[PDB]
Amino acid sequence: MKNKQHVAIFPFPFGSHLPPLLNLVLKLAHIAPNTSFSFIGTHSSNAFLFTKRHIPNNIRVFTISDGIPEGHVPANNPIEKLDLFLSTGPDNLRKGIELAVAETKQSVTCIIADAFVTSSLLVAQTLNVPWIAFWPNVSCSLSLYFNIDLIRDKCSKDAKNATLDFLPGLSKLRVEDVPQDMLDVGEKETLFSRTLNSLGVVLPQAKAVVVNFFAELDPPLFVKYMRSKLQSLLYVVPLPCPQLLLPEIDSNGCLSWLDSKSSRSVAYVCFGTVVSPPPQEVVAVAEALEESGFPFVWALKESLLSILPKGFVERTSTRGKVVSWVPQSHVLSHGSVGVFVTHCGANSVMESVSNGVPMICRPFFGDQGIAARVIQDIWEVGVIVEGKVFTKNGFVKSLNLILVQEDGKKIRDNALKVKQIVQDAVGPHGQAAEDFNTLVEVISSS
Ligand SMILES: O=c1c(O)c(-c2ccc(O)cc2)oc2cc(O)cc(O)c12
Repeated sequence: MKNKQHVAIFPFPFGSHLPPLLNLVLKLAHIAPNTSFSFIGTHSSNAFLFTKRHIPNNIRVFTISDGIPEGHVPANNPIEKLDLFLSTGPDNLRKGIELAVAETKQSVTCIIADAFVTSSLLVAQTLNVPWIAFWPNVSCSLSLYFNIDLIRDKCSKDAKNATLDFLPGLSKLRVEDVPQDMLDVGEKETLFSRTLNSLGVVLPQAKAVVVNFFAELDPPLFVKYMRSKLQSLLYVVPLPCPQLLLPEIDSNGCLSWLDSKSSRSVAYVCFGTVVSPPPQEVVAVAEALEESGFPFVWALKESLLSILPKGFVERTSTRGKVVSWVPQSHVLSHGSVGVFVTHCGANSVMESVSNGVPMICRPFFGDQGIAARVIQDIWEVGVIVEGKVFTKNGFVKSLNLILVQEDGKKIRDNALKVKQIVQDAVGPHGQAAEDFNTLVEVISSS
């Protein structure tokens, strides 16, 4: 019989959502070389992933609209382009299906989609194929979408530090950690926020939900709770397969620089590429780093150099590196790095915990607040920066706590324990090995 298995894949076609889904598809394509995988992105998302990159023969890339009509210039805010893409609806997605079917000469048998592309469920239902939702965000935030009314009520009535005890396994989460998007009502609501708020109804319709994380690190009650809500909950190890990686020149000599430093002595600072930090916090970060005296590597966008204190880079040049880019995977795996100062983006956190690096957290956006809370109060492998925003005195205190003080020993010890848990999780007997096989059979059975 001719193999006619054909998986269509819809990323959420924006930055941090792209590599984790390609990573998963690469793994699936390698184990099932007789199966077609059709990756459907926008021109900009395809450029982002596939420019420098060779892909296996059974992965083909197709392009659909980004929802930005020619001539339009989106405002400088991180939600507009998301709304515009989501507004293109299932018909834009079906144009992708058409291209994939025409090239492969095979009807689609299964869809894998980033959970945020909820229109792809309608597409799957129209084709009568299974819909597999992919979750590359903070694993724990899944629970929020099944409890929106309780969360809104508590956030409106209760104290800011009140705990969300109604979420099994997640009683450490607080009102103040909740994504603002899920609370906004009226004019503040966006197509993006409305889409996220529909996840409680959308996700149980998925044949399986695939979580890009380590099941062994999530609270067991949370995992049980999610299993009770979904048809199938599968964890696939988020670590990069070799084909995802693109060999890169360490232009700034980060690793060599780190080689000259003592074990667990260096602060690696990176606060993301999606929301601009308030300039006053950028200044605060610089002042604290300089005053702390600790060695540091700060990955900072070029456009922010002009707001750093005059002479800061020059005065710290003998103990710090302020650079536009670092090979973060390699930096976080370097033994010299003793703390990761982070906005708590999901992939950053994944890399930090898998390498045993404790964190100082300043969540800015989305579910970063959930991640920060899990890091501090559940895993206990870090702290939310003293003050909840970067200040010179507060950040200096957090740096000392984690890097040098005996009071930070528990956190340092916990980071090593969590690293060992991850190492055993990605092993041949971890849950994920079985869950990956389960996913493969869903695709082969479709
Ligand atoms: O996980 C999330 C995520 O990735 C993004 C995002 C925003 C802009 C981008 O360009 C790319 C992603 O927003 C979010 C907003 C939330 O309220 C909750 C979340 O969990 C996310």
